[PDB]
This record gives sequence, structure tokens and C-alpha cells, in this order.
Amino acid sequence: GAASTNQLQYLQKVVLKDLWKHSFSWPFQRPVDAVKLQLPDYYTIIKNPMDLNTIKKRLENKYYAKASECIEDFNTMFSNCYLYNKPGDDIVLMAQALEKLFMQKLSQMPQE
Ligand SMILES: CCOc1cc(C(=O)N2CCC(N3CCN(C)CC3)CC2)ccc1Nc1ncc2c(n1)N(C1CCCC1)c1ccccc1C(=O)N2C
Ligand SMILES: CCOc1cc(C(=O)N2CCC(N3CCN(C)CC3)CC2)ccc1Nc1ncc2c(n1)N(C1CCCC1)c1ccccc1C(=O)N2C
Repeated sequence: GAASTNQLQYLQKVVLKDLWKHSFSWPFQRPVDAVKLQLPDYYTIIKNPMDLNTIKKRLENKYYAKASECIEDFNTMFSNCYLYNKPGDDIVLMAQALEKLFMQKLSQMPQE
């Protein structure tokens, strides 16, 4: 699928890179460390943990056949943050800014 491969390349080379270099992205660059953060319930409440490194590795290993599968993982990462945390939390403020950037860059993904 040439079109799907081109869209996945855009997600890897543009969207992922733009989120990664954003100054708020660091908490999302590795899976949540429930021990370090003292969150003994995180991996019970969050049923599909997700982070930018997991997405990066999936792109690198050709894990996705379609762009929608990769977009789903970005959406899960943000959704998880909002499910576990509370309005007004530092991480929720960071996530909202990152998600705005995500939507902007995603809207420029080639459509055909
Ligand atoms: C592997 C390292 O990991 C962490 C380290 C540190 C840390 O002290 N360093 C790191 C940043 C350093 N600077 C800051 C930027 N500077 C411009 C350059 C260098 C200085 C000190 C803090 C949190 C970490 N890890 C985490 N990973 C997921 C989450 C997460 N923290 N946050 C916090 C991130 C900050 C707001 C809250 C959560 C906390 C509680 C519950 C959930 C979540 C949550 O949802 N996420 C996604
Ligand atoms: C912030 C802007 O907002 C969007 C706008 C437009 C748009 O109108 N055009 C038409 C005009 C195009 N220009 C404008 C400048 N110029 C002068 C030349 C013409 C730009 C694109 C499309 C998607 C948007 N924003 C979005 N935000 C989250 C999602 C999202 N689209 N997609 C789509 C983006 C990639 C494929 C699907 C979703 C769609 C349905 C269900 C879920 C999701 C989903 O998961 N996400 C995360």
C-alpha cells in the first residue's frame, strides 16, 4: 500500500519528530515508570499503556499496516493521561499543548 506507507512515513518523520522535539514531550518519551512515580494503581487503571517510544519502535519495525493504527496509539497515549490524571495537573497541561500540536501536524498528513 503505497499511500499508507507514505502516510506512515509522514507520521514517523514529521509528526513523531515534531512532538519529540517539543519541550513538553519528555514525560511521554518512555513508558510510565509506576515505581519511580509511586503509582501502584497505574497499570491496573490504564489497560493499554502507550508512549512515544513505543510508537517510534512500532514505526521502525513496520508494525502498522495503516496510518489509522498509528494515529490510534497517539490518541491512546493522550487519553491514558487524561484518564489517570486530573484536570489542572501539570501533566494534563503539558498533554493538552502536545495534543494541539499533534492535531495541527496530523491535519497536514497527505490524504490520498
Ligand atoms: C525517565 C524519567 O522519568 C521522569 C523523570 C522526572 C524528573 O524528575 N526529571 C526529568 C525531567 C528533567 N528536566 C525537565 C525538563 N527540562 C526542560 C529538562 C530536564 C528533570 C527531572 C519526572 C517525571 C518522570 N517520569 C514521568 N513519566 C510519565 C509521566 C510523568 N512522569 N508525570 C510527571 C511529568 C511531569 C509532570 C508529571 C506523571 C506524574 C504522575 C502521574 C502521572 C504522570 C504521567 O502521566 N506521565 C505521562
Ligand atoms: C487543526 C485542524 O484540524 C483539522 C483540519 C482538517 C482539515 O479540515 N483539512 C482541510 C484543509 C487542509 N488545508 C488547510 C490549510 N490550507 C490553506 C490548505 C488546505 C487541512 C486539512 C482535517 C483534520 C483536522 N484535525 C484533526 N484532528 C485530530 C484528528 C484528525 N483530524 N483526524 C484526521 C487527520 C488525519 C486523517 C484523519 C481524524 C479524523 C476523524 C476521526 C479521528 C481523527 C483523529 O484521530 N484525529 C487525531
